Amino acid sequence: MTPYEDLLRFVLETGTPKSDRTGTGTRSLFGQQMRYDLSAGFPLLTTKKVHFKSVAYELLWFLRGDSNIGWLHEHGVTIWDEWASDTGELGPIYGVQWRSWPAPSGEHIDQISAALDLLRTDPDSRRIIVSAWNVGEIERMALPPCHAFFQFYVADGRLSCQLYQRSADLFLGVPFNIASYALLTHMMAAQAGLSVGEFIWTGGDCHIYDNHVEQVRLQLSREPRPYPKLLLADRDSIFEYTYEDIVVKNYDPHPAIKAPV
Amino acid sequence: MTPYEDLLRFVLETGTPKSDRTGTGTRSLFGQQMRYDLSAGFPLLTTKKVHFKSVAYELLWFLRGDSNIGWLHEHGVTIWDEWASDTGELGPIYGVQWRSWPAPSGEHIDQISAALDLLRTDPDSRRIIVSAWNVGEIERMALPPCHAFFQFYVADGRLSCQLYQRSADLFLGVPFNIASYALLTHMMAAQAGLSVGEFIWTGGDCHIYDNHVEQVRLQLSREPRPYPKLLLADRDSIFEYTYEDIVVKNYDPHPAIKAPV
Ligand SMILES: Cc1nc(=O)c2cc(CN(C)c3ccc(C(=O)N[C@@H](CCC(=O)O)C(=O)O)s3)ccc2[nH]1
Ligand SMILES: Cc1nc(=O)c2cc(CN(C)c3ccc(C(=O)N[C@@H](CCC(=O)O)C(=O)O)s3)ccc2[nH]1
Ligand SMILES: O=c1ccn([C@H]2C[C@H](O)[C@@H](COP(=O)(O)O)O2)c(=O)[nH]1
Ligand SMILES: O=c1ccn([C@H]2C[C@H](O)[C@@H](COP(=O)(O)O)O2)c(=O)[nH]1
Repeated sequence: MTPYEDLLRFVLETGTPKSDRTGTGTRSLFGQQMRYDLSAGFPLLTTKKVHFKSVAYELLWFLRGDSNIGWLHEHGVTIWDEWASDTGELGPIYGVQWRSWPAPSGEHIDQISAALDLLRTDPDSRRIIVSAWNVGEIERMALPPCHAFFQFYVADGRLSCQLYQRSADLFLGVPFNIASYALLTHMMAAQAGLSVGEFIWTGGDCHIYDNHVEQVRLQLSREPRPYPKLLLADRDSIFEYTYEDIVVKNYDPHPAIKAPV
Repeated sequence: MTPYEDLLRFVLETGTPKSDRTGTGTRSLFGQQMRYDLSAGFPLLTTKKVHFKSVAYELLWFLRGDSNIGWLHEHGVTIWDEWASDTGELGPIYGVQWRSWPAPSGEHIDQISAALDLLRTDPDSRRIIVSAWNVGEIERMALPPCHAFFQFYVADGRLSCQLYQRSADLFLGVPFNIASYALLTHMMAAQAGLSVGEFIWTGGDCHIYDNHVEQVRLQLSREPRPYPKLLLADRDSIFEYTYEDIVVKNYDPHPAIKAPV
């Protein structure tokens, strides 16, 4: 099962050429979908070595509800550095919205706690939603959210998660996004007393940048290997997980493929 | 091409039995997709008669930005009456968020105009989004938004739209939802000087209500007929469309199937 490589190949082969905000140029398709059965393995890609350390810390960073790169920086993760101000600020991005979405009333809404609370007390709910798409605050963000909106689902004790990603840099960002949300689903499941089901990735603008074509063709020439296995130490709260509470067992990827400068 | 009936059949056959809010009981799948090529035909189902008039007035009502069933009632449409207050108020639902999302600055954001603007001046944008999922105002709503979040995409002068529908009553709601978004996509296309492309329907919790099983089987037993054609009169503004402007040519459906008591 290689949902990601399948999609990458599909877009490489049938994507429409298309200009963009960065001026780099892309090939693109709209409304494409991936499904991983998380009970079958953790979807950290094996066709190139993915820097999980940065994935994990970025997610922990989101869960803290930080808007400033400082903490990410202290753990050696520089993926957000370009976009920060000189004081480190990114604006009310992902984590700020996840943890403290400002309602007109002056209350800040912790969507992550709310979601977990629903998984525990009313798992059949069709409203277990977290949205980072705060129409009123987009303009103050350094970048509008790419992974914008996500929903949980429970069936026979198993937790599934679907993410709507409006904009999908397939080579660079997407491998991070998949691992991030699979990790999140594990954490949420652990905290809710559920086992993991499916992760469904639904994308809007799914693109390959014109300057990643060689890197992509190389990746598609590689034979996929067994997915690794995710383990988590026990914690009282999702907000108490640390990097050290996470282990990825039997991760055996093909070599890393550097992003073009 | 029958994405709706296929999905309907698929949930009936392989969906998991599942309790719900209304107490009715459902059979359910998570994360299912339908695609329609809008250039091939207007996806008003033919396997049963769909009250398009209700569909069109509802959409015009959203576009007006109304929170009160009034304008709808006056036009012989009753689908929201049951959820309204004594004053006929639904709180800040679809239309209010579409036309006037409250930002923390006090400003009110007309998402419909902002999307149209992007379609006209920056059609390559990957940020052409409209969201009804306003976390801070959900509690004030009669019902949380089902069709929650949608995005536009342009390629080769062709406009596509993807809808994220967090919750979908497959028998009753979804046939309206499909028509409604296909209709809006035509309006946006005309207003931006684009032709129509794909409507992609992405669902969260997709369910058949226990009390709809017999009606579902009837619908599945019928052979589909050609889709009708949408004919939209010229207007210089999306907000100036009227019901009279909206014509459905050659709609030849099987008989209506009433929603059981
Ligand atoms: C065009 C574009 N594509 C992106 O994926 C993107 C991602 C972020 C933040 N983010 C979500 C990122 C996820 C992965 C990144 C990247 O640098 N990947 C290297 C990792 C190098 C390292 O940290 O060891 C790699 O995977 O090759 S950056 C900000 C602007 C963007 N702009
Ligand atoms: C459990 C549930 N299922 C729904 O489909 C639903 C729909 C609305 C509002 N709305 C989005 C509706 C779309 C279609 C409707 C329905 O009654 N249709 C009948 C004809 C009624 C009419 O034409 O006025 C039909 O389709 O057979 S109602 C509010 C709460 C709900 N609650
Ligand atoms: O977590 C992320 C953050 C950014 N991007 C990519 C998608 C786009 O190529 C670009 C964002 O730019 P716009 O879509 O807003 O133009 O970065 C991702 O794929 N995942
Ligand atoms: O345009 C709409 C409005 C409502 N619903 C259905 C979905 C659910 O069955 C119900 C809403 O109930 P909850 O998902 O919030 O429990 O109404 C739709 O299918 N389409």
